[PDB]
Amino acid sequence: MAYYDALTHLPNRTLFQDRLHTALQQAERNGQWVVLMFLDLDNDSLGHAAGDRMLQEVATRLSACVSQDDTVARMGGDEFTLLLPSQGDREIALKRAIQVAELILGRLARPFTLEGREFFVTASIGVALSPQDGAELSLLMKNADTAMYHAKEMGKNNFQFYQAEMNARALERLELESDLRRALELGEFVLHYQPQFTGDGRRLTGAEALLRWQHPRRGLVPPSEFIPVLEEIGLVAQVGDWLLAEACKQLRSWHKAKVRVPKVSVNLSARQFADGQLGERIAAILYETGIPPACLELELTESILMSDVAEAMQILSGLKRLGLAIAVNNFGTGYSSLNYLKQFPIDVLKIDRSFVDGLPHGEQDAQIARAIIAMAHSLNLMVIAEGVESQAQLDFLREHGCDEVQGYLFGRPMPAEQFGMLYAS
Repeated sequence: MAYYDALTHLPNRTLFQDRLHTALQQAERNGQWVVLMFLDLDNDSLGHAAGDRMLQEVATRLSACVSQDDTVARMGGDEFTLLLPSQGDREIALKRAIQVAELILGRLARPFTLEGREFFVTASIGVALSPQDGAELSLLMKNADTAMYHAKEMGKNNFQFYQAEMNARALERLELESDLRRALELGEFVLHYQPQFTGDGRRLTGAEALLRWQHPRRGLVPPSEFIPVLEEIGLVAQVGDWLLAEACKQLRSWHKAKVRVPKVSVNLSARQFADGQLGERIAAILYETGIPPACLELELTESILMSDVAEAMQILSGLKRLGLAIAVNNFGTGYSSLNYLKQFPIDVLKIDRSFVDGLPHGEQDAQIARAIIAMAHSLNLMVIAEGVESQAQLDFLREHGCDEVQGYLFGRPMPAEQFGMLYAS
């Protein structure tokens, strides 16, 4: 009438089925996703302590690999199973499965000492995802077992998803994460510049710096592809640091040659905003280049400000103490969330394109914008809109008081030289 495994203190086929079924019904109601993992480890001879003892160690390792709502179990022999339930969507479930899989492989890569000597262990994993690889327990298990057998016949110390989609995906992510790793050391990062104009569109008020990746096989990569991954792994600080140096050194270069760009706007991410050396670095750059901090505008999202308000207060304070302007961006609206930015030392409000896309044919968008502009004005903030495509948008914005503007109606982002030439005087 057993419920768990004696040897490993891990649940057993009966309970992992009850919890899998349970999590599947749960995922069926709450419309969520479920990660099922099958693990095979690869007693003789002379091995019956190792089988007893190795299995235990592997179970200890497996437990320390996945989250508590998650479940590690054993289904006889060398074979273990994992359950990662309550996943929001296919994306985060895929990612979670990846992380769990390759940590397990790295854990099990660790030596085992049993009968006084070291021994290594191979493990092959197959991963199936509900409700896609099966809305049902037995089907999902058949398919996870299948994926494990493919992973197995393919080699040792590897994992494979049931769907080829996920494998190709994972591989691509690995390639991206590796090439990204080389890029900065190599020097494959270049800065493009989209210019900012007055609400009317006459005089130039600045230049937004945009990070670009000049990959010699992929040419220039789409930021939407590499920027997330870049920030997802701890690389976004050194790069962001090079960036800053380059942008300041450009403004200074620009001003001293053929171009008057009164300021440059650089956007920051979660990590490099919370990077404790941001001030020591920015002050050092501002020092070396020789440009007034007012000519450097830093840009943030609300998601970044409101993730940790208490921290944001201190970083933003320490940054304003330099003399530079703070810009804030994107999501709402959601108006006294304007109230919420009142509590900060901000100088600039920046309207995301998702608001301008409805201008001025979408009346709600037209009026929502108009609200944003007025209330941002009330807090003495500068308002600039992004994604100005048509004259119909530009006209509206200028006729309603949007101080600055930027977008594609004025052209595409470009290198610094061509920038300095396209707005030389």
